[PDB]
Amino acid sequence: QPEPDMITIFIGTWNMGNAPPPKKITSWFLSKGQGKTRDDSADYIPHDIYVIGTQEDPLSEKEWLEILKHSLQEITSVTFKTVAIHTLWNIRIVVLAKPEHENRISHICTDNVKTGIANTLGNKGAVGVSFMFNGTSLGFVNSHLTSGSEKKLRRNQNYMNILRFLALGDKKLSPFNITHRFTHLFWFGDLNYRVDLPTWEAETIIQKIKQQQYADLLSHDQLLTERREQKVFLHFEEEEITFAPTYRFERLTRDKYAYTKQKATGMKYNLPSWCDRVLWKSYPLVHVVCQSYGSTSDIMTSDHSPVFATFEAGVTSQFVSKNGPGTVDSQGQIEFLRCYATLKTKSQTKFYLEFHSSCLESFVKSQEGENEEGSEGELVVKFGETLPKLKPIISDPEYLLDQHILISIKSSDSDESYGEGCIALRLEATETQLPIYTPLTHHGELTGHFQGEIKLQTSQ
Ligand SMILES: CC(=O)c1cccc(NC(=O)N2CCOCC2)c1
Repeated sequence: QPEPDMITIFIGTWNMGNAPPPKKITSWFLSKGQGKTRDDSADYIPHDIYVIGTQEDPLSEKEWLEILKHSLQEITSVTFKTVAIHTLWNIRIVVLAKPEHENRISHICTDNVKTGIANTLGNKGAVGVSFMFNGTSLGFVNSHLTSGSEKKLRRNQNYMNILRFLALGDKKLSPFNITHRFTHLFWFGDLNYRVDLPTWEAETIIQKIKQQQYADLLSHDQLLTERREQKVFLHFEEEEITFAPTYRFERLTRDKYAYTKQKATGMKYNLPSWCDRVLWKSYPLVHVVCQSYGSTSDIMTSDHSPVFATFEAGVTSQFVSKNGPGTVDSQGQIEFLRCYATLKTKSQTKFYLEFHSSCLESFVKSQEGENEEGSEGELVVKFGETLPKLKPIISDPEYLLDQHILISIKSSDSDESYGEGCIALRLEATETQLPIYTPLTHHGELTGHFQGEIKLQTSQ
């Protein structure tokens, strides 16, 4: 029975509004309703992994697991295995997989982050799950960010706290936050970003939604605008939104948006908004294709509609050779030529690099680089031809060309990372000098760039 080189992943996010779900929620797992929907001809084909994020979830873990498993069994005639479930307050993540994957899944991690301080600490935050699927690392984050149209900056702060403090994936990757630890990272939830238009335009907005004319609304969506200005979710992707705003509905219909200020809303307007989102970030040159992104039309217990997204995602096998794992394969090497980091820092310490990769027995520290002044104020750290030759565990090009090198640039004075990035080994050529490049981030904000050349030797 061969190992897969692709899987499909279902991501669901639903703010349940503290209400039990209706008896049938299968449309959610089938990607049926509005937006980019799944073809009917696929309805019986199970996804490999289903990741369900809820917010304002009033159910016990047991109650929700029973509904989810019975839903999937009805659709697919497959009894899914529970990979992980984790709850913070009323924020929950469930991971289910086909039974055939049980012995492909390992290193399961769960964590949560509570956002805010005092007043603002007690119901918002995130839960997450990570695991290995054969040779591929997968991370999943369900966040419920701060509400309210005038709190986009708070949401952005909530995002940075979650990606700094959520402890998922390989703890040996110590310089790297969750935005660098996984082959594929999916981040979803009630992100709570709003359509920033004047209150007086509420009925105009509703009109536009009835005509399925979303362009002049999406141009004011705070998540799209904040992302464009590099304030949040830097280097993440989102599929085009082609479904109506998923908030705020009158319960038990979808015919009405309930936007007017009420005591129950803290006297805040809730203009129709795309609160409920799925984003992702995958390592460079790894296959990831969104095959659905939409909302259900027939699940009406909440003031939010469920959102679905599905993905084709490239995966690799758990590779064994005669040599690695357990030794190096002298027929393999990774060399770096003419490399330099450009950093936004005003500081003047020496810097060194760390190279981390599951193709190495352990991480590699470089010598200190040579600091120069850039012509526009910048710090340029030159490594020239000084970087160590990296010794992969396996030389087979079928393995090595699918790997990635994480790079941290660290202060000699403090050993703190000033920037993290990732280089793909999916090169156009081996035994050939080729340009490489990554942006560098720290706490998910841009801090610089790393560029140079690579020369990869495989056994072929
Ligand atoms: C740089 C930047 O972030 C940017 C800039 C312009 C447009 C978009 N569009 C999206 O992000 N979309 C399309 C609509 O539905 C969600 C995803 C993004």
